[PDB]
Amino acid sequence: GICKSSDCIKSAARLIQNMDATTEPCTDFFKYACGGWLKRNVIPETSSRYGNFDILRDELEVVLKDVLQEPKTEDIVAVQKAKALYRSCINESAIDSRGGEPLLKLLPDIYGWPVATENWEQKYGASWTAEKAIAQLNSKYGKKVLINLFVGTDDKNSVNHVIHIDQPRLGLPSRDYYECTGIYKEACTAYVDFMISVARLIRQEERLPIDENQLALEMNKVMELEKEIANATAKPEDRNDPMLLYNKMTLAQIQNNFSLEINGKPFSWLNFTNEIMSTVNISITNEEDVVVYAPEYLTKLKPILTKYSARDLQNLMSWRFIMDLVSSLSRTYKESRNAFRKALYGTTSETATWRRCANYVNGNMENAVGRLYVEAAFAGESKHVVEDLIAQIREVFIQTLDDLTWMDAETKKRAEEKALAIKERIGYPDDIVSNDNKLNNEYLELNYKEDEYFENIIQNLKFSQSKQLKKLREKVDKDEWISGAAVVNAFYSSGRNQIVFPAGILQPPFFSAQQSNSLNYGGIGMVIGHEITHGFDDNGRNFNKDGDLVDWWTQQSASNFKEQSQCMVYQYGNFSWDLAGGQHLNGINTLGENIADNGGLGQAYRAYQNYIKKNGEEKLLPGLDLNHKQLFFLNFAQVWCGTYRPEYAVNSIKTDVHSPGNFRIIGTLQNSAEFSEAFHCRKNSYMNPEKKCRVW
Ligand SMILES: O=C(O)CCC(=O)N[C@@H](CC(=O)O)Cc1ccc(-c2cccc(Cl)c2)cc1
Ligand SMILES: *[C@@H]1O[C@H](CO)[C@@H](O)[C@H](O)[C@H]1NC(C)=O
Ligand SMILES: *[C@@H]1O[C@H](CO)[C@@H](O)[C@H](O)[C@H]1NC(C)=O
Ligand SMILES: *[C@@H]1O[C@H](CO)[C@@H](O)[C@H](O)[C@H]1NC(C)=O
Ligand SMILES: *[C@@H]1O[C@H](CO)[C@@H](O)[C@H](O)[C@H]1NC(C)=O
Ligand SMILES: [Zn+2]
Repeated sequence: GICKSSDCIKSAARLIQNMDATTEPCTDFFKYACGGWLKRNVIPETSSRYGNFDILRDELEVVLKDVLQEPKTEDIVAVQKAKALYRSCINESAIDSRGGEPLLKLLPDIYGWPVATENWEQKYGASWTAEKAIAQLNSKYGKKVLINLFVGTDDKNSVNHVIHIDQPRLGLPSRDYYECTGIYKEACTAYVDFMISVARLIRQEERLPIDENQLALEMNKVMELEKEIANATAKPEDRNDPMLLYNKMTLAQIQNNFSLEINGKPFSWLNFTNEIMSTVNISITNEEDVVVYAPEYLTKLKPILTKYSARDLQNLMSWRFIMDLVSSLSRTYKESRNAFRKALYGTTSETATWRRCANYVNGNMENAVGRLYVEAAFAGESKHVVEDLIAQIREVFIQTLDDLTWMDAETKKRAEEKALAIKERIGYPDDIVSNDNKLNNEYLELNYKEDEYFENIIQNLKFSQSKQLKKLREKVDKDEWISGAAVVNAFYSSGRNQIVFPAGILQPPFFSAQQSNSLNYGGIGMVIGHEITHGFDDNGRNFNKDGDLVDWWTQQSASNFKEQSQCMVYQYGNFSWDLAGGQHLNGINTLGENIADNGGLGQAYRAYQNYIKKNGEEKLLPGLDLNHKQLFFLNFAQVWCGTYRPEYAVNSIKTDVHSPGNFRIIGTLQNSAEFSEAFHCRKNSYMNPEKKCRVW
């Protein structure tokens, strides 16, 4: 009664090798599931995090290398363009021989970098306004500094786009880093040294004098400016109510309630919008509707932006771009980032060039590279099997609603509408395989020179930003996939109410028509549940079946929802993480993900119970004295075998909306009565707390 296929053997070995059978399952299921893997693996010098999930991403990269590095007769123009981009990217001896010159040529188009220009005021002062400086970085290069302006889907009207105004991102990973004490100190030091070093390299190249004390003073000014911007931005916890974030206005209204004075100007929102929007032949009047995500921030900016000169601001604005571009230049410029990378990620070296190149071209040519990938790696048959899993799990979710005693009947019915309404996307869009010419047309405006990597990425910057801006007066495309196919991940989009499962994720350990179904439900099954559940988390529940941000909850049901979910805030907020210096997770920032992990697990396990009930028990696995209910949980846990560099734990605990893997595994299993039964856990054993959190 034992499976002895080749596939069963591979499943078995992997499970056996990862686990540590000498830990007790009810003490620490993560150790039990992953202890073997932990004992045996070291984090590569180039990874900030390592583990089964990252290995999957590393192996996907290998496939990409194989499909990009070799020209073939039969290659369509779209594919040709992608391989050309790749070749430009991996030719380091061409890149190296150009030193910093490509960047130098670019510098005047952004109003220079004051610290590395002499007589900056003389050269740029008369013609410099915030409106145009900021606009330039935004419209031409996709770089958002100080004020973030973008075109995106209207939250309250999902068939349309609108302009958005939000707070910008920071050079360091989060606002927390800007306190610059304790765990953040080295990052602040590296950050300022990084600026110093780049300005010193550019000064050496242009043949200009170098006063070291001037560099220190000017760059620390940059940090002091960015420290004040960091302080002005809203915490992620004060941004997670999508209802309270959305503030539709007019540029008219915005000029009153949110005035600024920069270099004693003062600022013109209307000038600013047309500077950006003119980049694609669309002009704007005070009529225009504008969604404002950071009203408090704009207010907090007024007293700050009056204190700094054009030279002070341009120093930061430029640095924030330059920062991004430095790895794209010569070896000399590449080194300047070393300490900065180490302080944020813990990595002592950059990842292989071919790897960064594969990721770069994937990210800029997702349909072309997705096509190459799926032809090389993805079954295609898998698609129907996964389709049926989604139906089973969509089903379960709907049924679970009727056992929700805390939700009223009208809210129950409206939840069911959205569930039936969820659109799924599996593997890849067929277009990319079956319609060569359409794929060719997508990349029509792109022309890459093979020995001009930098010009290539600059061209890529403009093309992306142009595509995005030109959408303002356009209706949201329905058939558009929110991810390329060569991705090891999955997605839910509230704005389309759709779930996405790329080819990249439809492989072991998540999925294989050739692995036990206990593994399949435990893996991709859980992920399906996780993504359906996103439709209904602290964020998704605010969005209806059509992706529009409308309240469809009765006071009571919503209010009860918040009670149930308060449990998980406290559960996860009380996990504390050794790797991150004993800091505790943010139970609010990670709430949505934690809700989705917990929901997903229940649905996937109930679907597997349904499957056993409809089909009977599956053949056992050789070497493993576990039944299939236990195997479901094992595989489920081993998705997250892995570990973090302390540097990157410090980072991710402030920036990741997911809890760290160990804690996702602990948190979900602790809340699962079903887990403790499968594993026969003593009450109040660590894996089996008395209080259990439940929402879906
Ligand atoms: O790699 C990263 O940094 C994040 C990966 C990441 O979570 N992606 C998700 C994208 C998202 O959030 O919908 C898709 C996803 C992947 C794995 C799991 C899973 C599997 C087994 C057990 C548990 Cl407790 C969770 C749940 C969701
Ligand atoms: C890299 O650099 C230059 C491009 O002009 C040239 O000498 C050489 O052919 C290139 N090498 C490769 C492998 O592309
Ligand atoms: C940060 O912002 C708050 C509110 O505007 C204020 O109490 C304080 O002045 C700011 N702190 C620093 C160090 O700039
Ligand atoms: C914005 O203002 C400047 C002067 O401050 C002016 O020269 C320019 O025409 C305006 N830009 C746009 C895009 O209307
Ligand atoms: C930890 O749990 C307690 C009791 O549930 C709760 O009152 C407290 O706020 C939690 N702490 C965090 C940081 O979430
Ligand atoms: Zn998620």
